[PDB]
Amino acid sequence: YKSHQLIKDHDVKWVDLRFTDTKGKQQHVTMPARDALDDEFFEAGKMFDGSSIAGWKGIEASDMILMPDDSTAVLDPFTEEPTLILVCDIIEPSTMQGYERDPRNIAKRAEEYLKSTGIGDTVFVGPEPEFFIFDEVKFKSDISGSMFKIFDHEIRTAMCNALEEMGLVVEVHHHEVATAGQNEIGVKFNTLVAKADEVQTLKYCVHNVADAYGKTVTFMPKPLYGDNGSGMHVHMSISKDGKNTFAGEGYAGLSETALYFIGGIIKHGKALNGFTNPSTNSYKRLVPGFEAPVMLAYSARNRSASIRIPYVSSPKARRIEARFPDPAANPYLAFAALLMAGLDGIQNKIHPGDAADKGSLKEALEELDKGRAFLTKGGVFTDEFIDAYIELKSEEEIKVRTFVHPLEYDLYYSV
Amino acid sequence: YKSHQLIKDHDVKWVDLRFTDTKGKQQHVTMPARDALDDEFFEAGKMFDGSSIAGWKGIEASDMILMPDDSTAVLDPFTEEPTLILVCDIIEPSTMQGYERDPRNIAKRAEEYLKSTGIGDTVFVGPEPEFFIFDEVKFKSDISGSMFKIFDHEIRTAMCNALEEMGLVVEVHHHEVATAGQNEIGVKFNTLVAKADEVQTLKYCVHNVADAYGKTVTFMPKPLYGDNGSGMHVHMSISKDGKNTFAGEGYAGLSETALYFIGGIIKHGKALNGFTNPSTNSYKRLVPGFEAPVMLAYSARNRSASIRIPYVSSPKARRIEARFPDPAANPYLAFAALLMAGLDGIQNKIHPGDAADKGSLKEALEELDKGRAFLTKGGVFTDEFIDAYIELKSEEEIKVRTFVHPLEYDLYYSV
Amino acid sequence: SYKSHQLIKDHDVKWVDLRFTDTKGKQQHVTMPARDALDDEFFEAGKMFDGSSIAGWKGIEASDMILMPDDSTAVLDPFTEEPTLILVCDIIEPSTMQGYERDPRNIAKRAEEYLKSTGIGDTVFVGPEPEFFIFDEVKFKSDISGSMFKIFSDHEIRTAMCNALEEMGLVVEVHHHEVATAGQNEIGVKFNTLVAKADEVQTLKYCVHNVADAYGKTVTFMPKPLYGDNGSGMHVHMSISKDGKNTFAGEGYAGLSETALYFIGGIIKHGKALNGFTNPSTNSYKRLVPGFEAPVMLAYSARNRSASIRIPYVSSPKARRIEARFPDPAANPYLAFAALLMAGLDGIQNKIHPGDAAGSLKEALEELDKGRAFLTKGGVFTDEFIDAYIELKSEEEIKVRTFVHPLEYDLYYSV
Amino acid sequence: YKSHQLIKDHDVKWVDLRFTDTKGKQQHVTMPARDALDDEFFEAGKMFDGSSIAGWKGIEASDMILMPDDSTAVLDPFTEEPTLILVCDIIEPSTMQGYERDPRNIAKRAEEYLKSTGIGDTVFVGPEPEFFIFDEVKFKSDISGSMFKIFDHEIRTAMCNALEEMGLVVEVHHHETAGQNEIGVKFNTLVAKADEVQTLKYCVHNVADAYGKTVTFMPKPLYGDNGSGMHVHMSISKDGKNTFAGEGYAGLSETALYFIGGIIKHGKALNGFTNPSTNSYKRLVPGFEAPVMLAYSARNRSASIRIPYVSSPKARRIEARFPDPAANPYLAFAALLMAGLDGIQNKIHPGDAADGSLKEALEELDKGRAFLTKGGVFTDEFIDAYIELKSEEEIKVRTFVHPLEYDLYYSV
Repeated sequence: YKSHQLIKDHDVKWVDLRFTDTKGKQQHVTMPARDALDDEFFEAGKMFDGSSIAGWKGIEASDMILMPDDSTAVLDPFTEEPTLILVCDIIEPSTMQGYERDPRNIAKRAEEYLKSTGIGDTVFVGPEPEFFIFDEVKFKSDISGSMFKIFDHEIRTAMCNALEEMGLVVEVHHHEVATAGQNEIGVKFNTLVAKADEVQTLKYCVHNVADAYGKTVTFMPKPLYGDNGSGMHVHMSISKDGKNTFAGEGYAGLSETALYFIGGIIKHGKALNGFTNPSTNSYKRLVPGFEAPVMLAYSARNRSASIRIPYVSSPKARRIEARFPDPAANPYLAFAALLMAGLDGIQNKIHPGDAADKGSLKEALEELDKGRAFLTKGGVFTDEFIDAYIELKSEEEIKVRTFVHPLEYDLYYSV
Repeated sequence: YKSHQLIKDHDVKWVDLRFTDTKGKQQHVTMPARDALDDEFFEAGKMFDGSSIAGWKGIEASDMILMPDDSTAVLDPFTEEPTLILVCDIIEPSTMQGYERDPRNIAKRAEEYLKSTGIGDTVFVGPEPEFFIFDEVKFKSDISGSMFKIFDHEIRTAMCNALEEMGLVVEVHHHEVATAGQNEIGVKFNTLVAKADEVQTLKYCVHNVADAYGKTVTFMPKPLYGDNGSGMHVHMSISKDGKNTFAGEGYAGLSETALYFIGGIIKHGKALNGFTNPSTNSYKRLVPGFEAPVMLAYSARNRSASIRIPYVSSPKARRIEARFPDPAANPYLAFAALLMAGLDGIQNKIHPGDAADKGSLKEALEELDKGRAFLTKGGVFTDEFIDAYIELKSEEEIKVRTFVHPLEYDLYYSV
Repeated sequence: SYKSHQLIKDHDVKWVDLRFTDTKGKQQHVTMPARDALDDEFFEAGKMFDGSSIAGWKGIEASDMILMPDDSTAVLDPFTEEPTLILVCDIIEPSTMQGYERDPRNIAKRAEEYLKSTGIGDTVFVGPEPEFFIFDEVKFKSDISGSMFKIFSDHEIRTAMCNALEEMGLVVEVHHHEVATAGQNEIGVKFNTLVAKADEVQTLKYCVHNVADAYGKTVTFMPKPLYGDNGSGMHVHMSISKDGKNTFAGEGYAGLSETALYFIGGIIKHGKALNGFTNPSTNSYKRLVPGFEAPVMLAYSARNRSASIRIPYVSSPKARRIEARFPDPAANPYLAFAALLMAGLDGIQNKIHPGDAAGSLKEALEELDKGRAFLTKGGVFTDEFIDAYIELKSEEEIKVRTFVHPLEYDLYYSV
Repeated sequence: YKSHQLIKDHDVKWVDLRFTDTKGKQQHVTMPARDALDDEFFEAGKMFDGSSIAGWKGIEASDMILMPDDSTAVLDPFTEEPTLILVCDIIEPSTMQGYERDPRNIAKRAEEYLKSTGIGDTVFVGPEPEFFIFDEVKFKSDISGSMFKIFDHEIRTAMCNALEEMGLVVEVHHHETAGQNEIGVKFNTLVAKADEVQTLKYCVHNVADAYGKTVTFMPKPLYGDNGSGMHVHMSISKDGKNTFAGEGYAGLSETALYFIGGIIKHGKALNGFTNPSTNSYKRLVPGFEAPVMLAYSARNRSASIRIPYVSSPKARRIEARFPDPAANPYLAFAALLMAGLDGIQNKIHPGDAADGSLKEALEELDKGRAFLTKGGVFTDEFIDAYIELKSEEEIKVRTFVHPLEYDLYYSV
């Protein structure tokens, strides 16, 4: 176990276990390093009580065990004392299986289902998140009124260095390509679960580094009204014994398997928004007059299409690019939903039609409720989890819809 | 490759790839030094998306590749960490040729056309840009009103030192020769593309040094109403197997080839203003009662002519000096347009006439739209690029023409 | 998923060092630059190697062999000036990608696999106790003119040795000092499995030699360096475990089970042949003489000191084991342990009853030659290797037997 | 140019031009850095007089120009002051052509001839030269008598570090018997590999001298121990395809078989260039690793040509065992390549896989010079000069009086 060598080498004091909740926040706990020296630590885990977390309120969450994943052990750069960072999963003590409401468990089950189906062996995915940097931000809401107000190589190199030390392979750093204050950091693709963990670590590192310089950084889909929005493209492909199953001959060198994948994604697009755009702010984006994709179609050149086929000289690098997702989406759930939607299309050989050439959160939730059929396919998802998620998001939707806004005062106060 | 040697020597951390857009501004991206070691970098390039840039709104622009030019690799003096600067071109991955709307590609095509025509083997060009230095400057525009307001060996030595480290060859450094706050720095002439790149680097270095010393510097053609303007004289000549093809006998020892060159430039002068004077501010300079030229004529003594023949010790150094251009002009496009006009003059053997002895942006664009014929010879320019440029420059003219001005309030508010 | 990757990354190791043991029992080593080890294919393909010059491997095969590193053994060298990574290696025939016919480590691994297949048990636990001598200086010489050997004869050095072993990664338990005679020493180390313990013995020898040389003294492991003093030995404690249960533990003489009794009976029956592997030196039989601590009679006892097999008293059944007394440090660890294990397994399988509780190298080799039957059983040993080994030892046997010794000058010079 | 950049960065003071003579020793000349900055330097070279060198004793050698090769510029680690090192070719002022007696020119012409022939596109060569390390050595010879007498990780790491600073890609360091060492270096093309061999020898000598020991590459320094050879792995590539790879004995193609057959047929003559020393024939005797039989096999040790096992078809190569470290690298590699090409062109069948003296070698080379002059890379003038040069050493060794004869015949 890599943790033993790391601890022995760098006399670590504290161990930081981390796990993501339903909403997509990394909860963490800390322990002294003494316990980790026992293999029984990795064979049994540690008692935990997650009943207080938003998505897990219930009888089951009152008793759970955390199982560390030694594959992810690293050292923390920021702490003033040697600290060992680990990711963990949640296991039910009664049955020793992964908890039903764990996004990481859901993603692993999705990978297992893909492996069992025999369509392919592995899946490679690369996201392209994006964020904004500001000097200061203020906001407030109260019965009496509301406010929100907003107010180079140094920090860019600092972020790149921090990511490198944390163990990610940077590739490019786009700066203010579209509008002021917008940045993007590319990272090499990887497998599903590993890539999700990498996204979590990237967000954490960016937040800390930006804070250290007195700035602020945000991943909101659209923080400014009359400016460009922030998206997260997703490049994806499937591999079978070293063969790019998507690579082939046809439109843009795609195979019928890839075409069926696209057709399935197109068919289930409406349901996917419940996971790839789980925010009211998200739908401020996806509006005509900006870079956002407005038309649900696939094309190789048209910019308005929601699915694109980037040019790759080598057939080994054929991939599908989905444009609609947003940073607010939970990585595990979004990737699993996309994979399931594609596999559904493949299983029925749904022809996607001609390549294109020349909404709201409430509606998305309603669509998902009816379209839940394919997600439960193979037992990866469960209706219990789906219902809990739907209720959890509906609460926020209602909260937003029932409030009053200063624009209303401007428009109607005098009348 | 020189880049490999430099990286190995100085353990460079970051690579800065730079290019220019249609407006003449330098955009750049950064990468970790790792990926540049393998020759595959120089054999394939890196993916890029230029759709956001002003003049590259075409759909095909969504997926461009950047091809570095190893001949220009240098080390950055300013950056704290070792950084390797390179210039790049834009290639279309579908075809594997330079993108149509790339000014550097246009300049290279112009050089190739000259070589193929065989009138000469190479062309040497030297520009003479000026600039102004101020302590502070403020400006603002809004529906409620508009505003603009203005407010030594050390800095000159610093600028010269920075240029030398960056790799240029300074020759002379003037200082307040005609008006307060004006300066110019001579630099050794060179070939077309190399000289354009040198001009870009010169602008960058001057800006950085002036900022570092707490001043401000501007290349605006005429920032002050009552004072002189900033011109950019251009000296040029053509060489064929070591022979100064312009060197000859007759008026000022000039050959008939050079005389036809002058005649062609005179004939197409009105069209060239669309490139040599691409800003409305440019035509504030071109007015009587000042250093600026007035008449479209050539003379070795008359300082009011727009073309001149400097005295030279030997025929080897015979060259033609054009006065009307301004610093705002894009180097690549201006040089290419001048070269093509001269070549057309030579081809048609247009007699320039007698040596002289004793407008507006809208008009220039209109004239260019009809005079486009010669620019398209040999496929150096394309009508789509010309039309896009014309529209892009026309938008600014419309914006400036429609807006109100404080002088109007001064003149007419009481009437 | 490799210790070596992390070690190299975290300690900027410059050099890698591959080690392997030959037939005689001496560790050969070869060095590499570190950069090559970072590729995963390194552990998949090994490195080409030519061992045809080694003593026991003289043959046609030995010209094309690959060293296959074992990542489990990676460590850092304490003694070297520059950071160096030590690895152990197996030998593979490129023809079949299988273990080499004559590799002691391969033989040991095959013996473990055969035990596992037999179904008698699951793992073997082995603990050796090699003694050794420390001296101030030693000289020796032999030539046609005569022969000579001469011997010239503390917390600090013992502490240094223990520290070095701890750094190299062993688990020390006790340090006996001059219990029986002046100059003799012993370091106890925790038991382990067969192959790992065999590797640990080699590391112990290396560390002891290096520390003794560093402090300016000399050290030896030979069975009997002095005529009047005691010899040195390797008591071997052995046990077999199945599903976490000590199979030897039971009700019987000294709390032994029928399995243990059959094991002992087999060892008793085959003891004559085992001497070929456990006592491979002529000097070994100088130790095995009456009147000292060495065993004489081939029997098993719980109290008698003359028996060659003992049943030490232990606190719990978990620790029940068998102690064999005759082996000596000159033996090759892999071959010795494998031979003992196979003899015991033959005893168990044939249900040989040991009875009731209480030579020369030439004869031992003859006995092994005629009794090889029980070693080839299961394919762990092969007649080709056995013949090669016998031929290798017979040369030394003859060379010692046919020489002229100084004592003969005392006895017969004047006769 | 690489040299301009290097000088500008490291404010170099001195340039050092190096070349090799017929016997293989490397001559050098120093120069102030001022003149290297001019571009006319690399276009005109420097005037030189080589008439005093062993193999070039002719009227022609009065006026020669050294043409530096920019591709080889490096920095010296051993010098106190920053020094640049460049390799040079020799050009006749009369015709601006390479000098006939320049081994580097011969090697380059051999490469060009291969390219013209159309059989392939490039050659890959890897040598494996061994050497010996000793503590002290003495030797003397005069009318009154003759005599000679002979008397770790740190040093090996030092040599590897020095080679890395030079820019060689080290791969492995074999150690042992009783003082024998080998350092593996990644293969390369012909001329570059020859230059790398020269630099390896130079660095090893300097590093050993620094620690105070001594190092020798002579093929057999001791009577009772092993010798030192230079196994040579060779391959030919065409359009990125290993032409040797194919179906057949040990996975060899007909081209490889013809190559082997040609080498076998012309092996007797090759000894002139591959073993150009009397001492080198003390090694070629039965009872040691040295091969005696002139045949090819994949298993037998005594065969002179071997087909090593390899993982992929790309790495298929031919190994020649007989060559010797005393050989001049350029001449040796060129001779091997020409023998192989003659074999391929004439389609000589090697046969079936198995399962002298310098005087004789020189006579055989003189007799069979034909295959070397084909294509015009070697010239009868150079071959005659080389034979003439080696015959003096042969005679001088043959006609001397040796101490062993005193033991055998003094009392007879």
